[PDB]
Amino acid sequence: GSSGSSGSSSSCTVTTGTLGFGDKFKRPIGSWECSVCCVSNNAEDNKCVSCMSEKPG
Ligand SMILES: [Zn+2]
Repeated sequence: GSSGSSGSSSSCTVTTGTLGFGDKFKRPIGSWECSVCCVSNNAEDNKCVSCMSEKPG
């Protein structure tokens, strides 16, 4: 137990140490899985449809 804040607030993120891709994400070869919304997109489509974000790469 540690004190020093307003109201007990449990966190999930690792303090004093941030990581990336904590888990795996099933994505197709051709198409590309968005990151902001993580919605299916069209390889040819240089943008998203759910968030309309520019395709990475
Ligand atoms: Zn998107």
